[PDB]
Amino acid sequence: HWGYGKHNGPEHWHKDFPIAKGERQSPVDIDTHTAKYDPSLKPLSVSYDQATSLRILNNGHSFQVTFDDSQDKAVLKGGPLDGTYRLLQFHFHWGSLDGQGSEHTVDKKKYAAELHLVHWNTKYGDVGKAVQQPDGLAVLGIFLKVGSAKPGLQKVVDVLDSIKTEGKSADFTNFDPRGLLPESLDYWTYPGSLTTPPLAECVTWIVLKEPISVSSEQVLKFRKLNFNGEGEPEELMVDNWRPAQPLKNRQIKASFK
Ligand SMILES: NS(=O)(=O)c1ccc(-c2cccc(C=O)c2)cc1
Ligand SMILES: [Zn+2]
Repeated sequence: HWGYGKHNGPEHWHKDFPIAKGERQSPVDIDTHTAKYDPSLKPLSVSYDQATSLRILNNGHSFQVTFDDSQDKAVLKGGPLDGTYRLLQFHFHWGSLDGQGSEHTVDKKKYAAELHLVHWNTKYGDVGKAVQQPDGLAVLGIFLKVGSAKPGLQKVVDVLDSIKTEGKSADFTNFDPRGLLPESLDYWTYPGSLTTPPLAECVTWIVLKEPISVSSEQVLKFRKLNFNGEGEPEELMVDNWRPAQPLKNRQIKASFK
């Protein structure tokens, strides 16, 4: 199946998912000097006060924290978005070393990791329907650099030993994703895609300019996860990022001057 290795990695995905070579693929390099400030972008609204986390899961490509999306509890609105988008899950992409791991890049700079908070447009009723629409999903992307620890990440890090291998999950209730956000909500936005198969062109990307800092100990715990299932040859879950794709006929807009 698809993965991040030499024989099943991003350069192979187009064979099973031809949209991999499409017109609005993600991630992209964000050229900060070419992105244009758009004074018409309304303010971004992150309303996570009523979030209900459910489970944490190793899916063989990342780990994810899942939320109750059966009501408007944790929602993203405003910015470039029309309507209301419910938080379904968050997950990360990271590297084998601190100089790579992010999917988006900024003036070709790679960060150590990237957090994706995945939301779907309630006008389509369920996420499966939303993935079939050009404005079905909104992903809030946040860069991670290594320095000081992020206290709001520690509860995640401390349960990873319980989901080491593909297929494992654990209860992960009462987690507050507000603890993963930087101070500023300044952002870049563009129309793109899922960065893992099926690579559907259904995402409004909102990438925050301000990274969060995490400690070396925190990212080291990400790197102890396994791509493999229990009993199979151990292959560390590292470098689970897709590289930047061609921008093609798109403009990246900035919310800030
Ligand atoms: N990495 S990312 O662009 O944030 C991302 C977010 C959500 C998905 C997703 C959504 C729904 C179904 C599936 C798999 O069938 C994948 C896939 C990729
Ligand atoms: Zn992702």
